[PDB]
Amino acid sequence: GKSEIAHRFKDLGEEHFKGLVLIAFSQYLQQCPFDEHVKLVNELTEFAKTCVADESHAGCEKSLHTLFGDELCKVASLRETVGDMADCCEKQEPERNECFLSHKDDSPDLPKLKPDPNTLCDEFKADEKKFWGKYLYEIARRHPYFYAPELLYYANKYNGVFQECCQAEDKGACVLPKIETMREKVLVSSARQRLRCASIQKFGERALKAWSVARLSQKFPKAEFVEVTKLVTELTKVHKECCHGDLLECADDRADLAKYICDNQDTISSKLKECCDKPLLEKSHCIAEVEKDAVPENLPPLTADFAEDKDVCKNYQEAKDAFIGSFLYEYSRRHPEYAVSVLLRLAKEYEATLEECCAKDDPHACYSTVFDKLKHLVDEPQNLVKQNCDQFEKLGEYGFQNALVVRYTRKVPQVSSPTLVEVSRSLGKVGTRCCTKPESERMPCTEDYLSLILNRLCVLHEKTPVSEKVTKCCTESLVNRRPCFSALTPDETYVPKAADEKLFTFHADICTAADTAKQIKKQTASVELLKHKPKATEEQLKTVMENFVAFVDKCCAADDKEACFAVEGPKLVVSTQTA
Repeated sequence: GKSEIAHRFKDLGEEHFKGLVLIAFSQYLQQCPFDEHVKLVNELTEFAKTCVADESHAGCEKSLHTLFGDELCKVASLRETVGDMADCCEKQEPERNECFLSHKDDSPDLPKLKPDPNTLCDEFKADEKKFWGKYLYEIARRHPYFYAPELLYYANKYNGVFQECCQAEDKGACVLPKIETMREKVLVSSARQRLRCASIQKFGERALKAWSVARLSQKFPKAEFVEVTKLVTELTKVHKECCHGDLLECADDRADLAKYICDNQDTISSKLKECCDKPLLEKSHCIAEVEKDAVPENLPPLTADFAEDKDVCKNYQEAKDAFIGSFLYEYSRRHPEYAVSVLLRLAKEYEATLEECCAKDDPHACYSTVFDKLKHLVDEPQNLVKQNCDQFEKLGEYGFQNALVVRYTRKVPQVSSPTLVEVSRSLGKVGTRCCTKPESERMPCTEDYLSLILNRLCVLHEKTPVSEKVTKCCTESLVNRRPCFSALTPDETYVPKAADEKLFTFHADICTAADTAKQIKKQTASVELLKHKPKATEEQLKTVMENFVAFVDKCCAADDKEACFAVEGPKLVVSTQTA
């Protein structure tokens, strides 16, 4: 309408508006205290209500970015506190939002929130709205690129948990297992949305548009290309809006897309009956995780249109992106077992083949073989998953994680020891997730989770570029990232770190930590060992690692740090003896 704040408030409703505004403020101004934020959401919400009352209340006409910008800037200590974002207050309307958005911290040094069952449950009975707000503020401040509409679903789910478990005598019993499941789901959606955001910022809307085509074409295999093009344009709008920090418009357009899908359900998928009889936020979430419908029976062979047809060249030249769009759609619909990443890589490779062949004379010769050429791209991933998965069966999660740490520290030896231990740990957890699965679904889960883990590596490394090899793999292409990292060979030009007792000296306290924490400490030492000696043999690293479990077991077993000092040093002295 005339006033966008009015339009958005009538469409979203006070409750969702207030939450979405808090999620926005919390995501941009990530360090400020919760109560300061609530004071601001309140004022903007009052302004919103004032607009819907009279659509001329001096200022109602401004853009949503002028309004949010203005309020954000009036936060004194934007310079003191969150810091150089205060520089950005100076600028005018387009530049203002862009600089603020650039000042999003993906690894904010904010506390890890330990849940306290009873305290939390009392905080709920006090005021439920505040409790819902604190959940939002907390997850948004720690994951600055979260899908605003989904954070709202997750918060409704958190309120539901406390509804059930607070009335229960044993609070932690109920709360702790349920909250931990939800935290895992929340962390995966953050990573997934950070991948969509990184795709739009670095690789273009073409890349988000093409991942959408694949995702949507796999899941909705009956949809004709017309409808998938419709959905992809509307879904890409939503992702582009959430990634740019236009959270109010993200939610309105996501809601509108779900209304659409549910209304046009006969054409889109037979599995959407259950999802579309639910309430607003749960409908949109249920639609995103829906069962891939059945591949329509008697679909042509893919060779027909994209290889054997004689006029392939004409068609591609006529309308490049529609043709390469149709390849992704037709291929993704026929192969629901491939991962989206592999499908996108197969389409990139078809684009390449077509360019080469389409310039050269006798293009039909060139292009008929395109499918045999593309078999390679499907096979390499399948061989990786078999090989790695075989290794996880032999070693267990911690054994697998440890051997992953040795592989990737040999490869990209310059990445911070804390980030090497985080990616290695997350990659070994892809053994638990993905390697006990039906063969059909193994490739989707592995390649999809690997992409999220590798995008985290890439995001964390962009902050402090240290390894040239990582920068090359993360900047080249989004789809070719996992293939690029698996192709990286042990670096024969890394000048070792240096013998340093400080990193390898294990003090007691290991014998008392949380087990997850004990694992990380011990894995952190593996990375430092590999950096002092890049040129070790596995046989030697076996000798060293068996000896270290001796020191931890022997020491912890016994009576003190005393031993954890007398004998540490000897192990250092034996490790050094060889490795």
